[PDB]
Amino acid sequence: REHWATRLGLILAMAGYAVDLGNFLRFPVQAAENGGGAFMIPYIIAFLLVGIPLMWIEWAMGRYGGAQGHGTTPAIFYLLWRNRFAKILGVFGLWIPLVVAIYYVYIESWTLGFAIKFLVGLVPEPPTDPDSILRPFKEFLYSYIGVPKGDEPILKPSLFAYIVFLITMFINVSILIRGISKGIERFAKIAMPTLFILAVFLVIRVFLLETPNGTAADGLNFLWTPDFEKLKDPGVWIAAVGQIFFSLGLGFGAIITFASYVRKDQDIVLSGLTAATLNEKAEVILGGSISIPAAVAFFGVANAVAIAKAGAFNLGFITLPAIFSQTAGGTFLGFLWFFLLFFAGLTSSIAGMQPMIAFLEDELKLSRKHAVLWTAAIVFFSAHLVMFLNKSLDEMDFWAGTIGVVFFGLTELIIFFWIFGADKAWEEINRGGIIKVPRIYYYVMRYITPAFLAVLLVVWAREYIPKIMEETHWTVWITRFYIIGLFLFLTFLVFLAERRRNHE
Ligand SMILES: CNCC[C@H](Oc1cccc2ccccc12)c1cccs1
Ligand SMILES: CCCCCCCCO[C@@H]1O[C@H](CO)[C@@H](O)[C@H](O)[C@H]1O
Ligand SMILES: CCCCCCCCO[C@@H]1O[C@H](CO)[C@@H](O)[C@H](O)[C@H]1O
Ligand SMILES: CCCCCCCCO[C@@H]1O[C@H](CO)[C@@H](O)[C@H](O)[C@H]1O
Ligand code: NA
Ligand code: NA
Repeated sequence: REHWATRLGLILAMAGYAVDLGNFLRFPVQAAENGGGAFMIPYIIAFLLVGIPLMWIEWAMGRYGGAQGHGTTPAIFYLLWRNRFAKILGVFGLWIPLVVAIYYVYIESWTLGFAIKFLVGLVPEPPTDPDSILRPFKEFLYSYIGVPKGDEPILKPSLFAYIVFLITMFINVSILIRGISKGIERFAKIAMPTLFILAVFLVIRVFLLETPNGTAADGLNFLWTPDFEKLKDPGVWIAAVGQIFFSLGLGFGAIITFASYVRKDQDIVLSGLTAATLNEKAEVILGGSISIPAAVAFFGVANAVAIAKAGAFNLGFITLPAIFSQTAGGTFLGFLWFFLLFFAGLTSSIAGMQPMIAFLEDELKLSRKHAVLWTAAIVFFSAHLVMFLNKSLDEMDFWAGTIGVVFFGLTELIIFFWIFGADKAWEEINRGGIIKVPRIYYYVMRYITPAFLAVLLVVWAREYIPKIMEETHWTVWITRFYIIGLFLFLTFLVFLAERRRNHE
C-alpha cells in the first residue's frame, strides 16, 4: 500500500482538503449574519465538541482500514461491524464524494475560467451607482454559466466554460494519476504555500483600500463587533455546528481515505489536530480579512448587512469582481483572487475523488492509471447534467452535500464508538500518538458528539426536506433519478468486489 512520504506532506494534504472556497466566502458571511465576533463562542465550542472529535475518529477509521489494505467505507465499516447492512451503509461513504465531484469540479472550473479572463482582460469594465457596477458582472457570470433567460430549466454554458472544465479535469487527473506521495503529497507542498502567499498579499492589498464610502477597517469592524443577543437563537448554534462540520469536510469519506495511507503506528492525534488548526486559521484570519472588508470598504458599512445577506456566492463571483474593476490594478487583483479560489478548490477536489480511486484499486484491483481514468470518465460524463440542467447542482448539493454528510457523520460515530466498541475505538485513536487524547473526550465522542449531529440532522430534515420535496420544479426528479442510480451502480460494484474476493 502507498504511504504518505513525510509528516509535513500528510498535514498539508489534509489541510488542503479542508481549506476550500468556504473558508474565504462562506465563513465570513456566516459570522456576520450570526453575531459577528460573538459567533466565535459557539464556533470554538462546536470545534471542541464536534469537529475535532469526529476528525480524530475518521483518521482512526482510515488508518485502521489502511492497515488491512482498505481505504473506503464499504470495506472499513464491514471490518468494524461484520454485517451486510454495514456494507450498504458504507456505500454512502463512496456515493457522497462521487456526487459532490460531479458538481464541485465544475464550480472549480469557473474560478480558473475567471482567472484567465481577468489575466487577459476579457472582463467587463463599468460604468456611479452600485447596480450600475454590479450588473455587468452579474451578466458576465450568467453568460459564462448560461443561466436561463427564459422559462426552460435549460442552462447554456459558454464554449469557454466547457473547455475550461475539460482543462480542469485534465489538471485533476495529472495530479491523481501520479498517486499519493508523488502526486497529491507533492502538489500539497506547492499549493499550500502558494495559497498562503496569495492570501497574505490579498489581505495586505485590501487593508490599503480606501474609498469615499469607507475603508477596510470599517469592514473588519462590522464583521467582528459582537452581537451577543443572537446567541439566544438556537439557529446560531446550529449555524456554528454546521459551519464547523462543513469547514473540516467531515462526513465526506475523503478524510478516511487519506488516513488509510498513514502507516499503522504513525501518529494521527497531533497530526489531525494540526491540520484542523491550519484550516481554522486560514478560515478566520485569512478568509475574514479579504472578502467582507473589501466589500464594506467600497460600498460602505451601510450596505454591510445587505452584502452579507446576498450570500457567499454573490460576494465572490459578482461583488468582488465588480469592486476589482473599480480599483487600481484590480484586473490583476481579480486574477489573484480567482487563482486563490482555484487552488483552494483543486486541493479539495483531488482529495474528494481519491475515495473512488481507492475503491477501484483496493477492492476491484484496478491499476492506478485505470482507476483514475475511469473515475474521471464518470465524473466528466455525469457533470453534463450539472452543466445543462438548471438547479441540478442544488439538488446534488442538498442530498449528498448537506443531508447525506451529516447523516454519514453520525453513522461513523455509531459504528465506530458504539458497535465496534468504544474501548477498542479509543485505543485505535491513541495508538502511536505523539500526544494522547484527553480522557474527557471519551464521553464527548460517545454521547455529546452524536447528540449534536442528531440535533443538526433532525432540525435540517424538518426544515428543508418538506420545501425541497414540495416546492421545487419537476426537473429535480431527473437529478434524483440519476444519483439514486449511481448509488445502485456502486452497490453493484461493492457486490462484485465481495464476489471477486470469494473466488480468490
Ligand atoms: C472542507 N473542504 C472540503 C470541501 C468538500 O470537498 C469535497 C468533498 C467530498 C468529495 C469531493 C469531490 C470533489 C471535489 C470536492 C469534494 C466540499 C465540496 C463542496 C461542498 S463540501
Ligand atoms: C452528443 C454530443 C453532445 C456533446 C455535449 C457537449 C456539447 C458542448 O457544449 C458546448 O457547451 C455549451 C453548450 O451549452 C456551449 O459551450 C457550446 O455551444 C457547446 O460547444
Ligand atoms: C421523468 C421526470 C418525471 C418527474 C415528474 C414527476 C412529477 C414531479 O412533480 C413535482 O415534483 C416536485 C419535486 O418533488 C414538487 O416540488 C412539485 O410540487 C411537483 O409538482
Ligand atoms: C425519473 C422518474 C422519476 C419518478 C417520478 C417520481 C414520482 C413522484 O410522485 C409525486 O407526485 C406527487 C403528487 O403530489 C407530487 O407532489 C410530486 O410530483 C411527486 O413526489
Ligand atoms: Na474549511
Ligand atoms: Na482545498
